[PDB]
Amino acid sequence: VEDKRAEISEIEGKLSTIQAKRIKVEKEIEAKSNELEKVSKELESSERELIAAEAQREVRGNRAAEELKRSGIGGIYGTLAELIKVKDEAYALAIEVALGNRADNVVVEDELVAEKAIKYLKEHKLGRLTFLPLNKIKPKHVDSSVGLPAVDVIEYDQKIENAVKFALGDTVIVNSMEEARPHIGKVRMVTIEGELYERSGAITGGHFRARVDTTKLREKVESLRRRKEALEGELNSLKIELRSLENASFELRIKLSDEKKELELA
Amino acid sequence: VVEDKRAEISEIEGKLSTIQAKRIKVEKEIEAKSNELEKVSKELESSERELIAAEAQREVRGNRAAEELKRSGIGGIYGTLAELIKVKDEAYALAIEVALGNRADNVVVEDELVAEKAIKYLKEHKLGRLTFLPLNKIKPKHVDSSVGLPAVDVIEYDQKIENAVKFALGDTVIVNSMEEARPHIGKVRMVTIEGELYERSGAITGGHFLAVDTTKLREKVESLRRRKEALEGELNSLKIELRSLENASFELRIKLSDEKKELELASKDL
Repeated sequence: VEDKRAEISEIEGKLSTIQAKRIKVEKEIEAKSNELEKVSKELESSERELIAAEAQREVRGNRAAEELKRSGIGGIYGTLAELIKVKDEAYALAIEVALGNRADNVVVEDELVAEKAIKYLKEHKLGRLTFLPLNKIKPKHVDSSVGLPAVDVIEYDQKIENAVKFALGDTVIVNSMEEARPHIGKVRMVTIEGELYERSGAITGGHFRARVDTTKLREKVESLRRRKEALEGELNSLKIELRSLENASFELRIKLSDEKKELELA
Repeated sequence: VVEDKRAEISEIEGKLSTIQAKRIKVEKEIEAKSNELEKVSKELESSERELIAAEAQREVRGNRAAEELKRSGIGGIYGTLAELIKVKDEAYALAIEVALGNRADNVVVEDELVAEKAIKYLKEHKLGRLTFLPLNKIKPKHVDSSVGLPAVDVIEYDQKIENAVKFALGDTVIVNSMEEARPHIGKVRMVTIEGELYERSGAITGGHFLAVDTTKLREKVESLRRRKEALEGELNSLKIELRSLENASFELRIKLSDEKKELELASKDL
């Protein structure tokens, strides 16, 4: 008996350490699983954005030129969306409208440059795409002075002159639809809020949701996926060791009782 | 007596076995939920990522903004050209598809008044940008020289919107191959059956080559998002029971130890 005491002392001392090593874990677990919920939440968030902006560059044919600049041809200067820079903040929207689908056309030197640019497309299943042969592009010029010409508020290389005078040549920038009425139908004009009134009577309008900008997201998405995968791994091995502790505790607990009875006997 | 407490011990151990039996059942059942849940999660993501891309390509083209314009109540909207135009003879469609492109996502309306009320609605809800065709002010296009097969000859459409249709392909002619339009490149709007386009502005466009599955796809996702709730919920409830049973067996094991002890006090005595 006087020796049976130093037997139950160690045991409990070990079970105490267990309940100790247990809490020490639940803290981590509670901390990990928590930080994960946050990272996964910001992951699905930026996960959407990536797929979105990318899904667009397909329909818009943007990812096509990116993978088209990976080939050798003399004559290719890329799309207008890249070769034109608007001034400061003000007309961004306006000019984006005056171009819209035209800001995806790829400029080339001669018709032969385009004919072979297409082959790369049909020989790789990439999709349709528009090209502008500098030696054939018929530029457009402004006659009547109504609003500040959309061409006078941009900065483009002087070699791709005709290509821009074609996409924005007869395009003007006006303030409100009221300043346009006097000429709607005569001159091609777009308002600052995005309201294009084509000389053909066609009207374009609407406000989207705009929030390289893509490459950055890929970097951020990869980062999160890494953080995620790591956490899941850790957070999982802990939940394992946790039970490892719990099973031992249940097992340790049974042993103590089987002895507590023994002492009573003695 | 000693045999009385002994026959009472077997009564508990008999139950303890049952708990451990059902516990096994739970374990198995739970393992079956995880595997399936893990499978649903897969299809969900694999299929949900498509909506993020589909619903994104509906904004680019404007297909979404259009549909939203149907549940507006702004009488005057008639729809998309692509919806109002159809090709009578097949294998001649690829040409027209190319002859349209962006122009195909155009919405036909009565007048510029519907145009405004449509644009204002689009802005008020940031649905997107869209180009309208006011049949009231649209200016049709024609073809003087017959250097090929007119685009309008292989098309069917309600004579009531003839203007908008002649607006997109009014000056467009369908030819056979590249070397068939050369004599008139940048002179007339060419569109080879192969799938090419030679605008009068010298601009050349060509390449490779329904958006109606987004509705059926949004459903399949709404389904998986609903099926995951089921599986994910059923698991936490079963896992909860599994824990309850484990608490029970424990409760018995200590009791069984005490029962075991009394017989050793009844075996050392008797």
